[PDB]
Amino acid sequence: GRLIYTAGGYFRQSLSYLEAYNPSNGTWLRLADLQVPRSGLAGCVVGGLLYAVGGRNNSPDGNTDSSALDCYNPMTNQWSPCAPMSVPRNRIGVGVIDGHIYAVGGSHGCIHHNSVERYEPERDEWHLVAPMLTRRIGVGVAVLNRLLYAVGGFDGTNRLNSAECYYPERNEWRMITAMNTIRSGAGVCVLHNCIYAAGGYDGQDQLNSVERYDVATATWTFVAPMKHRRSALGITVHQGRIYVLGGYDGHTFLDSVECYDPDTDTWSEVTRMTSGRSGVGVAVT
Ligand SMILES: COc1ccc(S(=O)(=O)Nc2ccc(NS(=O)(=O)c3ccc(OC)cc3)c3ccccc23)cc1
Repeated sequence: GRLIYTAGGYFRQSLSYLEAYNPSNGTWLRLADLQVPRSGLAGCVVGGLLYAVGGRNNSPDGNTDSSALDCYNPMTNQWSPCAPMSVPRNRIGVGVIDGHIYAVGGSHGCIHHNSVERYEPERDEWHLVAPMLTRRIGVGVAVLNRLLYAVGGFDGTNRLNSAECYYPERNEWRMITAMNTIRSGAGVCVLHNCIYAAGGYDGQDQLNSVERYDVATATWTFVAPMKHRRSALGITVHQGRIYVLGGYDGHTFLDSVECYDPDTDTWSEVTRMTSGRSGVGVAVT
C-alpha cells in the first residue's frame, strides 16, 4: 500500500502542496502543507519518513534558496524541521545510502556547488564529504550497488552530459561514461540494474528522450521516449515501473504523470496531478 508522494513545486510561485498518489486505485490524497513553500527541492525516504531537502522559495516579494531539511511522518501527518545543511542548495540532487541522506550540488544564488554533504537521521547532523569533480546544479542522483551516481546538470557555464560516481567507503569520486545527450533538470532513478535519465534540458530544448546506463557494459542506451518533453520533472520507481511527474515542457507546466514499463519498453499516461507544476520532490513510502 505504498504511495507516491509529491512535495512542493512551482507554478507562478513556489508551492506548499504535499499530495500522494495511490497507483493501485488511481486516487490522490491531500496531506499537510509544507511549512515554507519550495521548489527545486528533492524528496527522499529513510525509515518510513519523507524528507524534503533544499530548494528555493520563489515568492511575490523575493527569492530565497533553502538550506532546510524537513521530515514528514505519514503516521502523524506532520512536518518537522531538521538540522539544516551547511549551505543553501536549490536544484539539488539527493540519494540515500544505508539510512543516510546525501545532498549533492545545487546552487546558492550564483554559486554552483560541487560540495556534498551527508545527513545522519539518528543524530540529526550534516557532515561534508568529498566534493564532486564538477559543479552541478539540476543534477540527477541515483544510488546503485551502494554507490552514488551524479548525472548531468549545469556547471555555471556548460550544461553537462557528464556523470560521476561516489564511493562511500573510499570517500572519492570518479568520472564515468558520459551520456549521449546533455541534460540538466532530468529525472534520474535506478530500475533493476540500470540508471535511467529521463528528459531534462540540453541548452536548447526540453527533452523527451530517455537513456539508461548499464553498469556491466558501461554504456548509455536510448530507450523509448516519453510522450511529453519535460525538464525539472519528479521521478520515482514503484513496483517495477518508473513514474515521472510534472515538469516544464517549453510552454506549459505539466500535470501529466507518465509510467514506464521496462518489459514492454513503453510509456503511458496514467494520471494527472491536481494542478500543473515543475520542480517537485517525489518519493515512495
Ligand atoms: C520556465 O519557468 C520555470 C520556473 C521555475 C521552475 S522550477 O521548477 O522552480 N525549477 C527549476 C528551473 C530550472 C531547472 N533546470 S532546467 O535544466 O530544468 C532548465 C534550464 C533552462 C530552462 O530554460 C531556459 C528551463 C529548465 C531546474 C532543475 C532542477 C530542478 C528545478 C529547476 C521551472 C521552470
